[PDB]
Amino acid sequence: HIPVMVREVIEFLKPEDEKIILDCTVGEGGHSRAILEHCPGCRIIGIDVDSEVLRIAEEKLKEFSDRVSLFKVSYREADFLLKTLGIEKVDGILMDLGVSTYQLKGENRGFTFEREEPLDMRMDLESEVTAQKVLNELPEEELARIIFEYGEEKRFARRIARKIVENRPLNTTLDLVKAVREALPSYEIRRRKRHFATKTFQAIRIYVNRELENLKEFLKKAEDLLNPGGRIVVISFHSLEDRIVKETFRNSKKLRILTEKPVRPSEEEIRENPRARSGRLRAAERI
Ligand SMILES: C[S@@+](CC[C@H](N)C(=O)[O-])C[C@H]1O[C@@H](n2cnc3c(N)ncnc32)[C@H](O)[C@@H]1O
Repeated sequence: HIPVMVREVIEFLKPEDEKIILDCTVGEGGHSRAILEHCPGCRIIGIDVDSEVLRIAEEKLKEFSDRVSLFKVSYREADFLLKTLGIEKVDGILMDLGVSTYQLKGENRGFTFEREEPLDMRMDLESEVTAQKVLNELPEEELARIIFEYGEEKRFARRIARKIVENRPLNTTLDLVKAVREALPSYEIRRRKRHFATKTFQAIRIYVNRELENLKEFLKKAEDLLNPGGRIVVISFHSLEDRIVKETFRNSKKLRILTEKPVRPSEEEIRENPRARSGRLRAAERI
């Protein structure tokens, strides 16, 4: 995986001198490595809920092991993790939402619709709920709500939910693709820019990982973890996600928005990492 919009992350996070940075979604360690290379005196507390990517990050960040520490914990519990480390506040907070390319291409958890894999989609394999259980057992009306809300399928959510039910029991990513294909007319599939199953897969993933609920709850209080002048930078890839960030930054009384308009990748930043496409970066400062 290649770090998305690393230049803008560094620009807004302002890692310098001996700042302490909380990387809420360390993943394979891409952004963290860039920060450590850019700032020799900084310290990073990196967290993720996926132990498999933390293994990757620990090896990738080897050369900086004395200045970065990794932990398996949800950012919703970052406040107490910091306390157990003797840290009350940090100078920077970074969040890169979504899925790591390794999670997409190498974990065999069915995050992707491109190859046949089990319907798992858990970022934390220790959690109980799987995409398979959700798809095979949730009431049809709830599936419709999820696809409409998290998938943003504003016209076909009910029909996609109906096809999922008609295709039960589902077992692989290809079974889900089949359900979505049967729900969308040929002209609609062709009309779309991204693969037609993209939104439905996203909706199930977000539900399984409580991605929007976690983000909303964390961002409400994130400001309390920042030292004066501290920076919080978030990269979203979902309109509903970006809206939550935008709104949270706006409604905060302790944060001064630094990006009225979302910072987007340059056509070139897109090449250096096609994952950057759909990426919207927002930043704010503790005042
Ligand atoms: C797009 S990836 C991060 C990529 C990373 N910035 C890089 O440069 O390698 C998003 C990450 O957030 C993690 N994640 C998801 N929910 C989380 C949560 N509640 N707390 C912490 N990490 C979480 C995922 O497991 C995934 O590793």
